[PDB]
This record gives sequence, structure tokens and C-alpha cells, in this order.
Amino acid sequence: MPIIEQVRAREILDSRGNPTVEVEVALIDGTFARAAVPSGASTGEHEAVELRDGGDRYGGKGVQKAVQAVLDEIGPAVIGLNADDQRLVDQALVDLDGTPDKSRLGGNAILGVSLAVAKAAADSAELPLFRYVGGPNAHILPVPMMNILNGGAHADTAVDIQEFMVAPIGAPSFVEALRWGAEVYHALKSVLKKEGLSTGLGDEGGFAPDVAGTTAALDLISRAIESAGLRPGADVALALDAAATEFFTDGTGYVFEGTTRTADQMTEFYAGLLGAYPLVSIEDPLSEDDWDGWAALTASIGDRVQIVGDDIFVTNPERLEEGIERGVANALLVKVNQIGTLTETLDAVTLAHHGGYRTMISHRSGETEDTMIADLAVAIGSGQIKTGAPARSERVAKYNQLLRIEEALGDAARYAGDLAFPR
Amino acid sequence: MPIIEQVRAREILDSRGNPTVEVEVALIDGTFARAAVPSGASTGEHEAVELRDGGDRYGGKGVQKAVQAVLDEIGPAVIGLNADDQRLVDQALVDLDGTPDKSRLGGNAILGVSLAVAKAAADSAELPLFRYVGGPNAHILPVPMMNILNGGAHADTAVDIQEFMVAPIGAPSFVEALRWGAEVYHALKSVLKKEGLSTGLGDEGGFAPDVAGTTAALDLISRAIESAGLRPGADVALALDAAATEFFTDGTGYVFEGTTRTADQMTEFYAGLLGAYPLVSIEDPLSEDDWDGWAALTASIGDRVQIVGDDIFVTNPERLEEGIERGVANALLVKVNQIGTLTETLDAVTLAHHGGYRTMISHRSGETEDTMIADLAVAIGSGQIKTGAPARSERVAKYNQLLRIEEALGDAARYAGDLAFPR
Amino acid sequence: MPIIEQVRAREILDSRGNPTVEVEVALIDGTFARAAVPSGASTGEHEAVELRDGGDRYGGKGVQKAVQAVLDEIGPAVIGLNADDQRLVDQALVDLDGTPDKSRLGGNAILGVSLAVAKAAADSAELPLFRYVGGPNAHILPVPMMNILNGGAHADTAVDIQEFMVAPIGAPSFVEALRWGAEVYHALKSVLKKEGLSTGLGDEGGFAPDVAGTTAALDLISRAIESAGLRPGADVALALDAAATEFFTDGTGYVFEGTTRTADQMTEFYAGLLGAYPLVSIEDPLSEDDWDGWAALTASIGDRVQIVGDDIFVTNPERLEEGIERGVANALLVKVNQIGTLTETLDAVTLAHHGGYRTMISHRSGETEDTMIADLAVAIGSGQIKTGAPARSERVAKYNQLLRIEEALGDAARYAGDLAFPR
Amino acid sequence: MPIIEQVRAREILDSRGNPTVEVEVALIDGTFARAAVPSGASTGEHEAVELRDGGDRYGGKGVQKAVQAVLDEIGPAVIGLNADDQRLVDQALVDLDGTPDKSRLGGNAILGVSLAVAKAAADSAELPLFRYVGGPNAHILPVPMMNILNGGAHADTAVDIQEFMVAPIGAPSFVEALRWGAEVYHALKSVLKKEGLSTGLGDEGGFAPDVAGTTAALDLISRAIESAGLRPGADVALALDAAATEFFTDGTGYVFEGTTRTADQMTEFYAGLLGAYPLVSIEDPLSEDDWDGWAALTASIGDRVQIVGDDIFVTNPERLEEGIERGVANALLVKVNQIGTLTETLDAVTLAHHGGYRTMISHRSGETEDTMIADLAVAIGSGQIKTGAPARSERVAKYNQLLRIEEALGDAARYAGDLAFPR
Ligand SMILES: O=C(O)[C@@H](CO)OP(=O)(O)O
Ligand SMILES: O=C(O)[C@@H](CO)OP(=O)(O)O
Ligand SMILES: O=C(O)[C@@H](CO)OP(=O)(O)O
Ligand SMILES: O=C(O)[C@@H](CO)OP(=O)(O)O
Ligand SMILES: [Mg+2]
Ligand SMILES: [Mg+2]
Ligand SMILES: [Mg+2]
Ligand SMILES: [Mg+2]
Repeated sequence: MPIIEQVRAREILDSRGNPTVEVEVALIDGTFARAAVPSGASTGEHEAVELRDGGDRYGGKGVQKAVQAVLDEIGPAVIGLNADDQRLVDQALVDLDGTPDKSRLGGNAILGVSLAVAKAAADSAELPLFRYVGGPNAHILPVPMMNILNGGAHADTAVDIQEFMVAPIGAPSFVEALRWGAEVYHALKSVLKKEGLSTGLGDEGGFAPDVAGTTAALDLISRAIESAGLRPGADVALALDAAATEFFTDGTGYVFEGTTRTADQMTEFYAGLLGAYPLVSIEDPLSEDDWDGWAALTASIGDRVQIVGDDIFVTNPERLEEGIERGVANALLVKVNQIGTLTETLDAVTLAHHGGYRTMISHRSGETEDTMIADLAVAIGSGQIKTGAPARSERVAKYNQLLRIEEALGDAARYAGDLAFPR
Repeated sequence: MPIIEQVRAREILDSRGNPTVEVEVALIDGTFARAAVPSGASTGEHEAVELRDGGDRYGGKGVQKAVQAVLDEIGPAVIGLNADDQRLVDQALVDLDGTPDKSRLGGNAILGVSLAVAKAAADSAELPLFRYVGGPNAHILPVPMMNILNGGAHADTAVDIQEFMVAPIGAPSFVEALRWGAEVYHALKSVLKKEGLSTGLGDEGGFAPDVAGTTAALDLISRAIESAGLRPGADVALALDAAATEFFTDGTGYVFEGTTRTADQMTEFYAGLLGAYPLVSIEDPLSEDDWDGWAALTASIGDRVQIVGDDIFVTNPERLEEGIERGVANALLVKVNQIGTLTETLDAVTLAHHGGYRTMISHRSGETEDTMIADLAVAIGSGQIKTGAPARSERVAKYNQLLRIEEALGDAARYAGDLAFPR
Repeated sequence: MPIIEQVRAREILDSRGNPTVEVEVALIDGTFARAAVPSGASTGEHEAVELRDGGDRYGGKGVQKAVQAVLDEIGPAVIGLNADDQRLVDQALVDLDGTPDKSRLGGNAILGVSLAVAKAAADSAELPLFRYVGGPNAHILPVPMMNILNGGAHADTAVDIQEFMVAPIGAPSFVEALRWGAEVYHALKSVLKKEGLSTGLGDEGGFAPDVAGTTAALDLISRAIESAGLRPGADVALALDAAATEFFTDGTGYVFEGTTRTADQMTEFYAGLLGAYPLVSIEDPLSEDDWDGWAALTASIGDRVQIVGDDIFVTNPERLEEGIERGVANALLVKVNQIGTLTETLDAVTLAHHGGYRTMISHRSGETEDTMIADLAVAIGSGQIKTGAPARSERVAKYNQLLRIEEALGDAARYAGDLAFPR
Repeated sequence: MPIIEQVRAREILDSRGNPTVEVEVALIDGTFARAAVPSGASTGEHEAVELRDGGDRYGGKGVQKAVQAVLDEIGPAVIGLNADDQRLVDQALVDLDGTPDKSRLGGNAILGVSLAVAKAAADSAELPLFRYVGGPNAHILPVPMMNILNGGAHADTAVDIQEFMVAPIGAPSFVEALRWGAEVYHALKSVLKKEGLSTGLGDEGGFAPDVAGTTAALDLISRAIESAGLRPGADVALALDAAATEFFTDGTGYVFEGTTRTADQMTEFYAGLLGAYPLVSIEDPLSEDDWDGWAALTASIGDRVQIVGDDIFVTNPERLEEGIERGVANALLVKVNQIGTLTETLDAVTLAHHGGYRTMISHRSGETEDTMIADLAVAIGSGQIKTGAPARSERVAKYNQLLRIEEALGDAARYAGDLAFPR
């Protein structure tokens, strides 16, 4: 019986050395499972609340309140539930909290429990996590969207764009795709060295040189792709995370590469890049509440490129539904800790998929050794994952787990390849 | 270990007294599971091949060849595979057969095995079938599309339209929805008696009166809805299965209610009905290869009503993809035995869902006591199922299994209600 | 230990879309079993009470009272009993109810429990149900008495006789017998089509044409038998269920084919049919309390044909004993829900068998996907079963279960054949 | 899995010190069971063959041939069969032997195996033997027909009648019935002492005085009944086993109480006794092949008394069927070792019960400590058992086992009482 018997939590550190929540769930059948919670830097205003202790300890970033919420409220509320009833458990967590934003117990407390319960349920059913969540049909290895040059909120440089990504769409397999990503990454290191630019890493393992702007970064990456003996576009395409909320002034506009710009001028800039570069995807080109901006931008270039809502949707079925109704974006970034339960995450994924939107499972910039999102990408057959440069094991551990899933699937595996980006 | 140890098959009878295939799978861990195969009357030209014995026995409709294919080829080919590797098993079946149409072993032999393996895998994982196939998030109880007045290939009357369906979209729950369907069905019996019309049943448990045509049938059903104290549209909407391939002459047109008509004239007829009746769905309004007809029809009325491809798509990812590319239909009828594996079925469902098409899990007109499709509707969260009148237990057994699933989900259950048909 | 741990019930639908009772029993050893209750249309006055809710819901036919009786009284009364002590459990049910007719808890509540306990006991002993109930000697596959033309209370026609049955007595095996029944059924469809008569089905899956009377129906069936290449009598004999209580006026006589007739005139009619047709069995030729009628009828023709008490005996040892003492009938129709426990059913079967009466296990006209009666026919070695046309899976599922039993018995199986009807 | 793994046999002694067969069966699940074979003195000509060694050893009565047949032929022929498939095992035994009379392996070899397999099957199903053989409905405790004054082939006296029996039909329970039998037995000892007659026991534990004839014996027994404070007839009735084949001369007649008599004169004698004594049953009043004698006798007195075929039927469905067809007897003596399998025994019981004949489970005059027939009487609900005086533990061990069965049934037990003998 996968009946929940114990729920414990502790404070651990994330990939940036900030505290975060880890939860352990034990079932009466002796199943034991552990899940850890990530933490963003460029956090949307509408994200589920991350409960922090404040005061002096860890610069105010302790999570002993979220840990005590798990031990003293959540544990007692879910012991005796069936770990297999994910939705019942998730509803109990949401009702226990009783706020819209999970501001009482914390999204970080609640998600830890949601995720450890799923894992315990999968363990108890003796199914790999991808197969428990995704069923027997879960088989698609995602294109790894690899952020190999970091800026914005992920480094201490003047680069406005947060993430410069390569996408090995042309690879025959995930195992080859990963190798292509690693070879381009190592080539970019050599390119940056030759140019006298920093190979110091940002938060997501990408090089964090202080380059002059967007096109300089994209030129350096295209050189790195060629220098690894791959063709930009056909083998390795480009993608961005502008995280434009980070450079947007409320009711004002976008302070971008030395000027304040309108949504339409930003759209002009992005349309220029499409013309000049093999870009398959642009995430948060405009700010989280710039609904008119996004609608025009999606009208203008959405037929030509994937447009990914992150801070605009925060993995929230209510915000996604508003986007679908308004013709805003054509893809959803899927972050479990933007919404705070697996159930709500899977409702948002269901709403995207049924609305003809693509899905891209995402890390946060503050990650752990947890590889859950590797299993989650295969489960939902997104065919797209965003989990870092092939550097720093909070990123690599997810790619290593995709290797193991691909290996376990055998002839059943399919690499999403260029079928991830029809445009 | 859910390793397949034995695969046996036998000849059973379907709901019309014709032979069909039943398969039993036993796993080394003592798991034992049984699945039966349905059989259509209005079968699309492009359906996976149903292997029949021919000769005198059962009027040529024996399935002893399909049974011997299971015992002598398939069993030996899949014993020692993991029942959890649904895709590997399904690929082995497809490679063993080695034809495009499953014409060597039979779609009926292959599907029996595909379905019994899924069931054994679910049993071994100690998960209800809906949850094994659908994962922990499977929770949506479908609107029952109930075919309560049967014509075309399902009765011996002059009625051209195959299926006249009621859809209790306004019900708060599946258990109430089912009751509304049953109350309307019993009301329609009384209406038909008062009118001196036959209450003899057709193949799908609907009354098979010889009514004058389409609008007469729809008037009789609207009276039955009112007479059960429900509002046509808001509580109980209408749906059709024209099965127009059955009255279509190759390269000629549609012999419909006493005249040969063009695709555009049929479109005119359907548009008229929309004007006059609370119709939410029309299946196969035009023939299986009338690609231009369907494109125009979907252009003309697809914003206003669900348009369901059955014989045009035959649950076939290659035919569905062609439809999506051409703007043909906005929904897929999902029949496991049109394509012959669970894997291929789930690929077609994935392709529809990712293309923004709706999905409706379907019975065949020749059914068994098997309730697999009840679990399959909840698993894929179609929110729509088509499994007969609430009469004849080959139909009712599926509705009884949806009751049990709803009960097992508890507060987690959601009834798809009017959220099944946004138009 | 097959100790009863839980007893739950729910409302499901029968083959006519009316509510009925389903019961689940769980034993401390993890055994879990489910049984559903049938419901008659032509119900004898002396049948155990079927508890109905009344009011608006399901036209007054809800069974939420019977479900609550299971959950709130019966469950608490039998938890901790051994499921193997069938008689103790059945006595507890009968004492808990405390009425002669089971009018307090309902025959439908009580039987659900009686049947689910037997099934749980059989599961726990790891014996097929036929072998648990019948012991190791249970091996006789019954002649399927197949009601392929429905009238009386089972259709909306002017045909007085309820059931027109074919009996493949000449078949070498149950599997061949079933095929003969199906081939005759499909032949009768073609015969009816040629004659311009309805192939709309009645409640038991038989064609429900409005034929002129008894001999017309029997002529149509004899043609169907010949047209399937079988000999009427030697291969396929005929049988009837007059259900004469349905056309009997208290203290008056029998309104039959356009005239009021005496018991003796009805006897004359039946004796005529014997002369003209290969009839092996006639059920309820006279009304449920017409004791003198039956005695004379059994005197007159009982040496020449099987005479089956249904409404006269209602599977009731007290009514059967009265019949045996008076020389009334020579066979008992065995309906579990006429009496309301398995124990009482088996007492009536024991009383018939010890009195030299034959036994015929029967469905009701309102059936479920439950196949218990298939196992019950083999268990008691009746050699006769009445479970419908080989159409509608509430009938076919029983024939499919007889196939599986025959297969499991191997060389041990015997088909009752013509040894079912010595006269 | 109740798969037969080992079959061993040994030579033991019966209640007379003659060798007989004991068989042990072990199943792969660790089930182990033992059964022993009885041996008659007044053996019918048509009995299954009892294999004896001949020569000097045990006066020619060794069974080392039957033991070696078990070890060397039967064991190898049934290892790997399911012990639950009683009929398959019994058919394998009968086919292995391959003779009509079981003259190759011996009825004693074959029955030992048949009986040990049933017991192992019951043990493996964790069901008491009565319940495994009889199903959940087995509940009737038989009237003990107690042979308390022995003559004919069971003692060395001039008394022609083999068995003088008392039947406590008036007792409320088996436990009281047994006490009544024991009290009458002890009273008869005192009566015989007062009369100067022998209290030396015969083979079946009855006193074996050399009394003048039939009426003297019956007078002595009626005195013993009164002297125990019971009423002859209403409390304790009388029964006989004439075993008339023992005093019949082929084609000649019956040498009985000092004269040769015809069947009709014997019938006259028996009719006289009915007039004078509370007799409920007479077994083998005439010889095993005197078919005309029996038919007349059954015509003459069969309405007034139970008439039991023993040597005429030898538990043989073919001989019983001949009797039923000729109106010979109205009851079958059931001796497993007259026919040599449990299956054939149960076919004969089925044939009697379906023919309206009563059934009386019987010991042989050479018994063992085996109590199988106690369980067999309850299983088949005969309501009559014949297993000796309540003296000599080869008889008492069966009565002790009926006590335990009655105790285990609790409120479910019914004592057959006077409902055993309707006449
Ligand atoms: O990308 C960003 O705008 C922020 C918010 O989505 O998150 P992270 O620091 O995890 O990238
Ligand atoms: O609906 C129809 O055209 C046919 C083909 O899809 O099938 P069935 O007889 O099962 O309805
Ligand atoms: O046959 C009939 O008279 C009735 C009563 O026995 O029952 P049913 O509707 O189940 O046939
Ligand atoms: O009663 C008898 O005639 C013989 C034969 O049936 O047997 P037993 O010695 O066992 O009584
Ligand atoms: Mg972002
Ligand atoms: Mg269709
Ligand atoms: Mg009847
Ligand atoms: Mg005898």
C-alpha cells in the first residue's frame, strides 16, 4: 500500500549556495523518496510565493519556516493518503495552505511534498519516474536547449539578454545531441579565449563574457558551432531567453542595449535577428504583463519562430488560458516551482497541449542535484528541455538522467530533433 | 518482474454474435490479464486488416487464424519482454507482422496482445488501467455521447445517418450525466411508442424506428429531452455520426435522403441543422477520401461545431497529419482497432492534442464486455466518449466502469461538462 | 483467512438502462470480488422484493436505498464472518432483514452480498467459481436455450409469447452449440429481412418482429434453422417461455391470441404445437397460482415435453415443494434474484434434483456484464441455461464465460446435448 | 499450485487384519494427503476388481502388486496434473488401466490415488473435505444407519440377514442422534446378556448372537430401543441389509430361514415385516441380477419403504441407469471402492439424485481409520450414512468426524432426521 507514513524536510543549498527545501516521503510499504526545490533569480511577479526566513542568517534566505511548515502542518495533513492519488494530495496541500499564491506554507514547502509524493508513488509502482508520470507511451527525448552564454540576472555583466542557447535539432539521438552541445560549448570556450573574453561561468554554466550586445554573442556562438564542425541551423540552431521583464519599466518600456524601446521596436529588433540568424525560439521577448505587446509580437513573427511565455504565464493555467484567448505566444515554459504542485503543472501542460501550444520543461537558475525535470520532459513528451550549459552538475545531472532514460527505452526511444520546432 | 511468460487467445463472440479475438497474457510475477477486440460494421477502407477465416463456419467470420497467429507466432515473439515496455512490445508486433495494414497476423490478433499487455502491466504496477496509461493526473470523466436512435449500417431501416446522439454537457458530474442520458433514453422510448414507431434496438442499443429523415429523428430526440425535464442544448446537446462514406459513391457524390448531393450541398444541409438544433458535434459528415469536401466544410462551419474525423483518419497518425496540414476536421475519433496497437493509438492521440484537435474515445458497433475504452478516455483526458445508448451491456459496462473510476478518484474527479465543446 | 473485512455497494445500470445494485466484498487476505444483481420485467407476484427509491430520479427506479442498506446495515452485520460459510452469511442476511420477502433490506441488497461473498470465497480458495460452488465434479456444459425472437413484456409488439428459443441439443460440444445458435440467429435475421419484418432487438437480444402469432414465429425460426444447414429437432430443437401470468386475468382466464381461454384450452393449444413442432420445453404455459391448470397440463403433456415452472415456483423451496407434491411441472427455472440468496437458490436446486425435476439456470430480462450464472449452470450440472440470444453482451458475456469454462475443463468437459431433455 | 509432485503407496491392514492399500499424494505447494481403501466381504460380482497377490503371504490377500502399480505406473502417469482437475486425474487412471473392471492396476490402486488427490486438492484450497467436494452449500448431517446386530458374511452364525440397523430419525441433531444410537447399542448388550446370548462383536461392531431368525433379532432391537427410553419408529426406526446375493442360488432362488423361496415369497416376507415393524429401509432384499424380482418387489412395497440397491448397482452409473429404467429400487448404496474413482462415484450419485433415487454413503465390512465417507455424506447431502455400530473405531472414527463437521458448520448444520425417509 503506497500510503504516506512520514514526511520530513530539511534545509539544503542550491547551485548558488542559497538555502532551499528538500522533502523526504516514506510509505507504509517501505518506499522512501526525496525531492528538492529550485529557486529563480529573474522571478516573475505572479510566481507562487517562496517562503524565506529573513533576518541575518543566510542573508535572509533561510527556509527553516518552510521546513517547519512541512514537519508541523503538511506532514500531519497528508499521512494516511495514498501517494498514487497525486491530485487528492495536491488539493489537500492547496486547501491546507488556503491562499491563492501559496503564501501561508510556501510554494517551496508545498512543491517539495508534491514532488516527493510523485517519486514515492513511482518507486512503489516500480516504474521509472518518466513512465509513472507519462504512462507507457512516454518515449520522446527532448532537444536540449543549452544556455552556453549567460547574461542578465545570471551574471554580473552589462549583457541585457539572460540566455543564449544552442539547440542540436539535427542530431539523430539524444546521446549525439548532448555530445554536439558539449563540443560547441568547449569550442565557444576556445573562441572566447582567442578573443580575450572571460570564460568565467554564470549561474547556468554558460560563459559570462561582457560582450557588446546580442549580435556579438550570437556571432561568437555561430563561430563555436562551425568550429565544432556542425552547421548553424540544420545541426545546431539558436534560441534566446530575453527575460524582458528584467529590463522593463512599469508603464514605460524596455531599457535595452542603451535605449528605452517600445514593444513594437523590440518586435522590430527580434524580427531583424530572425532575418540574420537560425533562431528557432525566443522566450519572454516582452514583459510579464505587456499583453498588447505580446499579441502584436506573436501576430508579427509567431508563424516564423517559437515564442515562449515564461514570466507572462508562470506555469499557471489561469494566465496561460488568458494568453491562448489573446493569441499571445505559441509555447509555455514549464516550471514546477512557478505554480507549486505537480498537478497544477500538469494542468498547465494539458491546457497548452490541447490549445496547440508547445511546452518546454525548465530548470531555475538556482538548481539542485535533483533530476526530476529530465523524467518530466520525457513524461509529457514536450520534445524540448531547458536545463543549462553542459557544465555545472546541477545542469549536467539532468542530461546524464536523459542518457539513462534513452538507454532504458532502447529501440522505443525517439529524439524529438527538428520535429520540436515545425516553423 | 512484469516479464511476459504466456500469451493465449481464443475465439469469443461480440455483441452481434460474430466471432472476435480474446487474448490472455500471464507475467512471471503471476499477473494475468484479458483483453477482447471489437469489430466495426461501417469500416473505413484504410482500417488495419481484420483477419477472418472465410468458408462456411460463422458465415466466413471465424477468427481461428488470428487465434493461431497469437499462439504460434506472437506468443513466441514477445515472451521474455517487459509488459511495461508497451512501445517495444508494440514495435515487435508490428515488425513480426511486417505489413503496413497488419494484413499478415491481423490487426485483431495484434491489438488483442497490445491491449492484454497494457492491462497486465497496469495490474503488475497495482495501478488502475486509467492511471497506468494516463499517469497520476488522469482525472477527467468524459461527456458520454450516447447514440439513442440508430440508423445506417447499425439497423435495417432506410435512415441514412448512422448515429443520433445526446450529450449531457450540463451535468455537474459523470454519475448525474449518465442518469440524464438514461432518463432521456427512457423518455424517447415513450415518445416513440406514442408515435407508433419501433422501439426495437439497433446494434448500439439505440431505438431503430424507420423515421422519415434527419430532422424527424432530431425532433423526436428534442421531445424526449424536454419530456425528461432537461433543456436541449444547455443540459443535453445533440451530436451525429453521418458515416457519409456509407452513402458516398466513388468520384460521384452523396446519395442522401432521396438525392445525389455534392460535398457543398451536404455542407449546406449540415449548416441548416446547426441553425435549427443544439448540435455540438458532427462525425464523418463527408466521405473518407473527400479531402476537398472536408476542407471546405471545416472552413464553413468548423468555428461553430466540432467536426470529427472517423473513416477519414482511422486513428492513423499519417492520415491525421494530412488532415491537420489541410485544415480538415477539428477532432479525431479514437478507435484502437482502426490502427491495431495501443502505442499507435496514443501516437495519433498525441498528434491530435499537440495539433489543437479534440479527441473522442470510441467503441465499435460490434463490442464486447471489455471496458478498456472507459479507462482509456480518462487516461487521455479526451473529455468525450462514444460508447452507445445506455442499453445493451456491451455499452452499459463502459458507463458502469466510468462510475467506478469517478468513485475511485473522489474529490479529484472532474466532469468534462460543456468544457468538452468550446464552440 | 477468507474473513470479510469490507462490503461496499454502488448503483450501476442494467442492460435496459435501469439502476441496479453492485456489491464489492474484500477479505483480510486481500481477496476482492464484485457481483451485480439482475432485474426482471415479467416479475412473479411471489418474487423476493426488489427495493426501489421511487420519486423522480431514474423514473422511481433508483437503488440508493438498497446501496445504503448494504453500507450501513449489512456490511456491519457480516464483517468478521468467514466468506466460506456461505450458509451462515446467507442466514445472517435473512435474519438481519427479518421479513419473509426480504422487503426491509431488499432481495437486491441481500443477493448482491450473497453473490460477492461466494465469489470472494472462490477467489480465496483459488478455485474457478464453477468449481468452488459445484466441487471437483462440476463438468457439464449446458445446452444454451437461446431466445432469438422476443415478445410479451420484452418488446413493444402484440406478440403474447415472451420467448421463442432454439436449443442446439445435437451439437458435439458447447463451443459448436454456441456456433449453431449464432448461425441460426444470423439466418433468422436474413429470413426476417426477406419477409419485410423488423430486425430491431428486444430486451434479450432476440428480433422483435410483430408477427401474427405463435406458429408464424415458430415457422420463421424453423426456416432459419434449415437455412443454417441444421435439422430442426435433431440438431436445433425449439422451446418457449409463454410467461402466461402476463396474459392471465385473476380468477378469469388467459387472454391469448385474440380470445379468453381456459387452462384446458391453453393445454389444447400447447398439445397442438407439440404435434407440429420439435418442442423440448415450455416454461410458464399457465399462470403463477393456477395450480389446478398446471396439474392437468402436466398430466396431459408432461410425459412428452419439459414443463418449466418460473413464476409458479420463483426459485422458492416452499413453492417448488407444493409443485412436487401436486405433480406440477417437471423442471424449475433457477433465478438467484427471485429468492435473494445463493443458499436459498441451492436449496431449491437440491429440492428439484432430489424430486427428479430438471433445472434451468436463468438470466433476467434486465442483465449486467456479470457472468456468475455461467459458472452456476456448470456447478449444479443443470445441463440447461437460459441467458438470451447470442446478441447483446449482457447475454453473450455468459456464453463467452461458458467457452472459457469448457476450455479450462479440457477432456473433462461434457456437453449436456440431447441428454438434457430425455422426453 | 496444487500440481501433483509425488504419489507413494504402502500396504496397511484393515479392521479385519487383511492387507489393503494406503496412498500418499504430495503437491508442489507442500500439500501432503493420505487415503486408505476399504474391502468388502459380501462383494458383488460386478464390483471393480480388487488386486490381490495370492500365494502364502497374508493367506493370498497381500496388496504389494497394487502398491507397485501405484509407485511404477500411476505415479508417473499423474505427476504434473493439477490435483483440482479430479475428473482429468480420474480419466487418466481409467485410461492408464484400460480395462472395464480396473482389473489391470486394481480398483484398490486406482481408488487410493483418486481419494488422496481429492484430499490434497481440498487441503491446498484450505477447505474441509466436505466443503471442497460438496461446495459451500454442503450442510446436511446424515441419519446414521447403525448396524448393531451383525449376521451373514460379517459373523460365524446361522443368521441369514447381514445387517440389523437402527436409525435415530427423530433426533434434533447429529450429536443427539449419535448418542441415541450409542444408548440403544449399550441397551441391546444388556438385553442380550439377560437372554444368555453372545455379546461377541461381528465385523461391523454389532453383537453377533446366534438368534433364531429375522423377527427374533428385530424383537431384541425393539426392546433395546424402549429400554433406552426411546420410541421405536418415531425416535429410532429399523433398517436391514439382507445381502440376498449371499443366500441366492443362480437361476434357482433364495435359501432363507430353512427353505428355498422365490423373489415373490421373499417379497411376501418383507411385506410382513413392514406390517409388524417400523422399518424405513431394506437393502438388497433380492440378488444382484434378479432384475424381475426387484421390479415386482419395488412395485409391491416401494411406496411404503426405502429399497436400497447395493450389489445390484455396485455404485455403477450403467447398472443404476438400468435400474432407474426398470423401476428397480428407490435408493443407491454409495461405495467408492465398488467403482474405483471419486468421479465415477459422483456420476452415480448425480444419476440417482437426478432420477429421484435417494443415496446412502456406505463403509465396507473391512474398514480403516480413514474418515473420508463422513465428509462425502455431508458433501452430497445424502442425509443417510451406513458406517457401523457405534463400536470399533473403524466405525466410530466416521461418527467422530461427523461430530466435528456438525460443530464446524455451527448454525448452518441441519440434521436430515425423518426428512431422509419420506415414506
Ligand atoms: O527566466 C526568468 O525571467 C526567471 C523567471 O522565469 O527565472 P530564472 O532565474 O530561473 O531563469
Ligand atoms: O462509424 C463508421 O463509419 C464505422 C467506421 O468508423 O464503424 P462502426 O460500425 O464501429 O461505427
Ligand atoms: O419470465 C417472466 O415471467 C419474468 C418472471 O419470471 O422474468 P423476466 O423479465 O426476467 O423474463
Ligand atoms: O453388503 C454386501 O453384500 C457386500 C457387498 O455390497 O459388502 P460388505 O461386506 O462391505 O457389506
Ligand atoms: Mg526565463
Ligand atoms: Mg463512425
Ligand atoms: Mg419466465
Ligand atoms: Mg450390502
